[PDB]
Amino acid sequence: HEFAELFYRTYIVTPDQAGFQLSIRRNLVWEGWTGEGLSGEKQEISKRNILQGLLDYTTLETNSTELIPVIQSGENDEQFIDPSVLPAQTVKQGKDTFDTNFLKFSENGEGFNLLMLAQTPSRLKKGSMTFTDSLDSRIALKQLLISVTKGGTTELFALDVNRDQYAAYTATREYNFRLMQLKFHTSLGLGEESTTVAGAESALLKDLFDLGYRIELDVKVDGEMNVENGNGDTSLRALRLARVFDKEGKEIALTDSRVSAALSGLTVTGVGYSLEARLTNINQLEMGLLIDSDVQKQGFMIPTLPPLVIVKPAMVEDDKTYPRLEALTTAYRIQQMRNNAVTTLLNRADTLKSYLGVGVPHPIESNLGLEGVGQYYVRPYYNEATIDVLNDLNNLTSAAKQTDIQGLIVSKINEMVYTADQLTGYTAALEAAFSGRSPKPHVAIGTDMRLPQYIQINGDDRTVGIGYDYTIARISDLRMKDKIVMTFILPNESEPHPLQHGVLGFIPEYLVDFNMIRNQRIGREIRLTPRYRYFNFLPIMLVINVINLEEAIAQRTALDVNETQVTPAS
Amino acid sequence: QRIGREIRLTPRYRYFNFLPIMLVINVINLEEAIAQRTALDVNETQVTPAS
Repeated sequence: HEFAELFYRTYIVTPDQAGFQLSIRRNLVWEGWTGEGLSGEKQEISKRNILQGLLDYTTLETNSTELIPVIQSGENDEQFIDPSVLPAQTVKQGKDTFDTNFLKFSENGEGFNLLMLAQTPSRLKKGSMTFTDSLDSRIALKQLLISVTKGGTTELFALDVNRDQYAAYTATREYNFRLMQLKFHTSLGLGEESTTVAGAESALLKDLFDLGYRIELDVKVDGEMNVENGNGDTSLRALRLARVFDKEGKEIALTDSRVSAALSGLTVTGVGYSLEARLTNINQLEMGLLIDSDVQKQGFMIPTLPPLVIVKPAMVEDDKTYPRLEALTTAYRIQQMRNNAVTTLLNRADTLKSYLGVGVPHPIESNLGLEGVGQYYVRPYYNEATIDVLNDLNNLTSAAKQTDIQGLIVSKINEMVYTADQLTGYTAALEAAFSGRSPKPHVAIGTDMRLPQYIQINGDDRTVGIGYDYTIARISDLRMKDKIVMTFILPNESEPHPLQHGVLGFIPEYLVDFNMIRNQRIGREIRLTPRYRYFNFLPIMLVINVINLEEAIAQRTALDVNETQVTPAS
Repeated sequence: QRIGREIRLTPRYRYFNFLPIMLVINVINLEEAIAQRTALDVNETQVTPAS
């Protein structure tokens, strides 16, 4: 009847083909391939799906030619800061791994070449620079490192000075065709809650911070940069304690007792800085993100099932020992359309329990021990929960107990459907799969024949949620006692999709009628050989277990009181 | 030494910010509340000798 129809769409197949094969397309984004082949290279390790990028936040971001200083120990050390002040931290750029800490201030000696400092080992094998690098339209400080010292201990904090008022290299139109310089001098603050580098809070400013005060620093840094060679320099010029304010934004002089006591023995000294410079390649050399596609072919075969067989002694006719054909058709109808479908549904439930674990989704294109091409479009997701009606019920009058119960159950169903749609990304995958309509996901409700009397009411306008089309399916088998199975389905379209929950393999069969004499006995016989199988595709399912309803409706219970102890025990 | 056609997109875009006021509110532990009972955290008004 209706129940198996709702979950497994019927696909009529002519008897010539014993099965159907399905091919699916997919778009892939991936970094470079190992080594080199002389046609490019196809189908290498570490592929990713693009639609997974709609949910994830860094799978499509790339920086390829950022002019980042690269360390070559023993050749460019004199241009970097000392390694005993800030240890080198490992960074990743493209397919290349290297180390960078900070660039050292230049006062009176030679200026630094930003360009030569950015010779990654990737750029060597592609060839050394002759005209390759041209500095971009912007040069800007990324982060600025200061050092506060009190006694022997010193703690370093880098100021994220990028995207401020006055941290951008503005052009000064003199002495060269293309010359850029820096005019950075303003009052950058140190908040009363701000942390330090490598986590944790400072151990030199707690005395002032607990008083709710925060410090002002006067910084004077100037420099120049050439966008044709990489010639440049930058010098620190001033760094000192300037102003101290209260927690309310009014100035307190530096000579006050508390302020002087807190700031006694404190000095501020600059260490280094980093340049955010991108590389303009008008004659470009990059790999970007390569975009190629694949297909997977998966085959489904339709078996045969044990025959349903009749025999009767036939020299005369009988009608009440064996009635007309209706008996065989009834047996076929029941055996196929109900029991096996329910068995497959429960098996799918247990298998999902096994291969996902409760509440933890998996990325697109994960696992291959699951049936269906559904995993190629939507992130697999399983979740189960139980509801304790006795311990989760609100009541003030007995005349409304049923309303409160249905409210609890409908709220739980709403929440589960909402969070499943949120985590699976079923909706976004839905408009991605089919363009030309923008429908809303459909919710399938399957349960035993006792719950629908507590699910259907009119006190709540919402039953599975706003804009969600839903059908409640009743079933009379014993296996469905106190359980509701939730799954998204396609309500209208018939041919299989990875979004379809399941498709009913179907092959029409006719009966066979003739006399057969085995061991010398004569009697006509009737044959029926079922041809079908249930295939299931969509890897999403939500299941809720409802228990303890009867005593909850039987007994008055549970007004929630929390005597919040203005009685001295907490 | 392999010939193929290539197409590139080189974007030029940034987001600047002007108004220095932002308000952030965070909602946490919603599912337990929607699934669990909650009501009436009353305070006993100290009529039994303790004060």
